[PDB]
Amino acid sequence: RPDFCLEPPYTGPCKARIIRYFYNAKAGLCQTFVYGGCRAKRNNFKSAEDCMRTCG
Amino acid sequence: RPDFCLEPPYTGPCKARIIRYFYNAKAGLCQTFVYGGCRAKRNNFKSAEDCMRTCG
Amino acid sequence: RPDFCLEPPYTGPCKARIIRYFYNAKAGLCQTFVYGGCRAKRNNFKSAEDCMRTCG
Amino acid sequence: RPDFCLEPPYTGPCKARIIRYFYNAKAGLCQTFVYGGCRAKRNNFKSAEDCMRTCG
Amino acid sequence: RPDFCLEPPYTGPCKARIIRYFYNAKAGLCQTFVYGGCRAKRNNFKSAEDCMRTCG
Amino acid sequence: RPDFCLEPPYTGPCKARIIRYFYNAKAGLCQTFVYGGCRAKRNNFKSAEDCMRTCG
Amino acid sequence: RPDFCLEPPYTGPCKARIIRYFYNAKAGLCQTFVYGGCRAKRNNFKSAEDCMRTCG
Amino acid sequence: RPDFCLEPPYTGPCKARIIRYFYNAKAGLCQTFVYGGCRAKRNNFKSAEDCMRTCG
Amino acid sequence: RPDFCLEPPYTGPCKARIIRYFYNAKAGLCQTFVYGGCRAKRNNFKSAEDCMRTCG
Amino acid sequence: RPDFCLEPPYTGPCKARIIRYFYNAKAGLCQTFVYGGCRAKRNNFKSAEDCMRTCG
Repeated sequence: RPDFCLEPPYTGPCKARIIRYFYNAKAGLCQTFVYGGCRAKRNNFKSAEDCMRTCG
Repeated sequence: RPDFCLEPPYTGPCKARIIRYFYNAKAGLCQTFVYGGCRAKRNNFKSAEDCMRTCG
Repeated sequence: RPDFCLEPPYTGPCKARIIRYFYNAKAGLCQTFVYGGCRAKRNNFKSAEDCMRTCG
Repeated sequence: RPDFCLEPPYTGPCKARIIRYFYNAKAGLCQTFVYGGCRAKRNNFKSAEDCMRTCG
Repeated sequence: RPDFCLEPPYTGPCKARIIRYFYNAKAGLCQTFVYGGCRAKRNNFKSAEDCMRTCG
Repeated sequence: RPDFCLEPPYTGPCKARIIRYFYNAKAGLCQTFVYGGCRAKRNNFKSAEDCMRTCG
Repeated sequence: RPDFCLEPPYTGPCKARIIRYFYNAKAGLCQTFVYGGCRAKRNNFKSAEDCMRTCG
Repeated sequence: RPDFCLEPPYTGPCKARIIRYFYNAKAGLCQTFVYGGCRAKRNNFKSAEDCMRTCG
Repeated sequence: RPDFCLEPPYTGPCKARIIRYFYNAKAGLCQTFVYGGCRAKRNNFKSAEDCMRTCG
Repeated sequence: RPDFCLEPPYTGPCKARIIRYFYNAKAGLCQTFVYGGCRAKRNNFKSAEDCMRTCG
């Protein structure tokens, strides 16, 4: 499992309010958080599928 | 019909304005509510189809 | 966890070749399968999010 | 509810494999069916929410 | 065309600003409006094809 | 309305099967047809909204 | 091309902020503008494809 | 406009039948074609806005 | 690669909050940025694939 | 850069023609391949954005 999947989700400094998915290491599944629209870190997925499959 | 299908919709603490679907037991079908983007409860569906079939 | 999440995925008799998601009880996560487009059973989700959240 | 809501789903002659939604009076909910692309009848919805709200 | 197709469009008390279609009986065509995310009335269509097929 | 709104729908030579909208001068509204993927003619719209707005 | 392809883009009175396309008669192509959600005018397309096809 | 915008559209050896846009240098506008799913050449756009902004 | 690929992202003046993609020469890949809705500059892509293929 | 980012794309045994993204290490960016719809390996991304960030 990529180390980056253990990083807290990261909204960044931008205005948008968009759903993205991140791996919650502790709950052990992908959840939703709000993403500003810029300067994404790696635990950030457009698609929940991609999320589970990358950090499952 | 899972228990969670009877809990009221939960916006959550986040500040997004994301349309979602919850099963309305009183009414007997899925309806739209506004989801804040994080900390979702289980009566929350990105897809209306998924909502009617899971809670139908 | 809804009992229906333990049912094998079910393509049905229709022509379409569409991705949908089902809960693989054994692997313990949601995966892709092909859905014919009609006569869905309950372990079938338009959205991977909805899938995890309903059968996680 | 409207009366076209009582018609059976019509795939029509054309060759596309597009998921659409029809009200199924019997089961009392909107379901998926394959629409062929041309010559649709009235019990036929692009959006499941439209179907639940119109024929629900 | 069903009676509700004559109801004026209804935004609702919710906080989203999402595009929906309504049948405008005067002009005799479907048009856009802003729906606020919840408590939609029946003359409210996510898809335009559904609006004109159901009300036009 | 533009004179192109009257010409029949042109599926074209290509092999794809994509739902597109066209103005049905006779029936007075926009209906679906199957576009092939190339050599489109002008009575051909990706969006049903656009079709009614332009040819309605 | 239709005479409506020349009129300026009409954002309108409504509160939404939706990206739409319009024909820029001057620059000779379709550009983006922000539509408000209601009282659209005809130089307004949901699909960029439609815009170039109609006004190009 | 970059040179590749002049390359004719390329379907590829793959088996899908997906709509894409290419700049057609003769006509001087972007148009549709069928891409087969793999080994796209650069004059191949998922979005039309991107095609005309990049090649038009 | 084209030279507009070297420009910095431009949000422009308008108020929408739409994720778009720009090539970031420094990091050597396309990234997200917020586009405002009007007056886009050329290093601006609706689709990430378009961005990677055009400026990759 | 996870190991899986270097495995070749895998269509799988299913018969869908679903566009997806894999990271091409040889080329140094994500490209499209055709995914059969089941039994996906990890170098499979519904979203190009997710692909470039996970394997970039």
